[PDB]
Amino acid sequence: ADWVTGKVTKVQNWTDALFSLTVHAPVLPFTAGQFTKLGLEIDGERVQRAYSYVNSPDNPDLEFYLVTVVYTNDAGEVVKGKLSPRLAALKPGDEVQVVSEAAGFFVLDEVPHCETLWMLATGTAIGPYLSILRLGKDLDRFKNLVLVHAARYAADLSYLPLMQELEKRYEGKLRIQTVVSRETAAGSLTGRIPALIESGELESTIGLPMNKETSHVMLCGNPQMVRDTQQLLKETRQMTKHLRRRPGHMTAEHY
Ligand SMILES: Cc1cc2nc3c(=O)[nH]c(=O)nc-3n(C[C@H](O)[C@H](O)[C@H](O)COP(=O)(O)OP(=O)(O)OC[C@H]3O[C@@H](n4cnc5c(N)ncnc54)[C@H](O)[C@@H]3O)c2cc1C
Ligand SMILES: NC(=O)c1ccc[n+]([C@@H]2O[C@H](COP(=O)([O-])OP(=O)(O)OC[C@H]3O[C@@H](n4cnc5c(N)ncnc54)[C@H](OP(=O)(O)O)[C@@H]3O)[C@@H](O)[C@H]2O)c1
Ligand SMILES: [Zn+2]
Ligand SMILES: [Zn+2]
Ligand SMILES: [Zn+2]
Ligand SMILES: [Zn+2]
Ligand SMILES: [Zn+2]
Ligand SMILES: [Zn+2]
Repeated sequence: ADWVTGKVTKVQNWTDALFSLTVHAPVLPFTAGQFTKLGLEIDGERVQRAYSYVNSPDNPDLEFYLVTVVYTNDAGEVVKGKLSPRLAALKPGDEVQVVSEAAGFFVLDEVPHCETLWMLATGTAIGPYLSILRLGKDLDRFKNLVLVHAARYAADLSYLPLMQELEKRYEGKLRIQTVVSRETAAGSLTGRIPALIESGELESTIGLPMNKETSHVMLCGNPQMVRDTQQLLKETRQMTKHLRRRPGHMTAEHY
């Protein structure tokens, strides 16, 4: 891993907690769905975390979709994460450290032939799919594309305008769906992805089945969502985890 100096060119504050950074950095070409590392000097030490590219690999304007992390530590204190709020405080012109070579296997080349490719994401994890769909390479292999974005509230569906523009571009091949867990909102299904798969509601709304005979499922995001969806698909649909030596029906990347 080689660190290069990047320059923030744009900061888009979708909500109080959700933001996308546009960066100029001399990174190497990458495969859509891959991630790199962003770094900032905090108390004299470089602090680094992984962030997925949201931009098509053919676009030199690097885009990152992030959330300022908040958690309850072991002492019972409610605290912010180390790097995310520092990334949220960057302004155009500010420097950010970027790893030149991308990493990751959450890519189309790892996806076998299928009728329907399901792209399921929570929160900021819609990013890799947007990189894949914007580029449009190798989607000819799949008859149907389903992009599902789950978040807590409708206001958190930051890329809904891009999803709508991608739906128009794909002329019916791409089906889009938003999911909201903490409210009811017009145009969105209410709940969590595993429960909506199990109840048959997601498939009924989309108009396509999710089964081992026709589908490949990509999972990105919340580690509990990834773990719960993989357990449901294995237990109830006999869909196996795709691992380095054992191919399968599910490709996962937790954040
Ligand atoms: C391959 C990969 C790709 C990723 N891509 C992105 C991306 O594109 N966009 C993005 O926003 N994040 C992404 N992440 C997460 C990212 O790398 C950071 O973990 C995140 O920004 C928090 O780092 P931090 O320094 O702010 O928090 P830290 O100081 O590291 O605190 C993390 C603590 O809070 C918990 N935690 C971490 N994330 C969350 C969360 N989202 N919700 C609740 N608790 C959490 C951890 O379990 C840990 O206990 C990705 C992670 C991986 C593994
Ligand atoms: N400061 C703020 O106002 C603010 C706002 C948003 C986020 N944050 C911080 O950002 C972080 C994560 O935020 P996020 O909302 O982007 O991502 P997230 O917590 O992963 O939630 C995204 C979606 O995933 C769902 N989910 C959670 N566990 C699941 C499981 N086991 N199975 C299926 N779906 C599951 C959530 O449902 P549920 O509704 O059931 O959780 C929600 O619909 C946290 O650190 C949070 O505290 C802060
Ligand atoms: Zn520049
Ligand atoms: Zn540019
Ligand atoms: Zn702990
Ligand atoms: Zn190298
Ligand atoms: Zn076919
Ligand atoms: Zn081709």
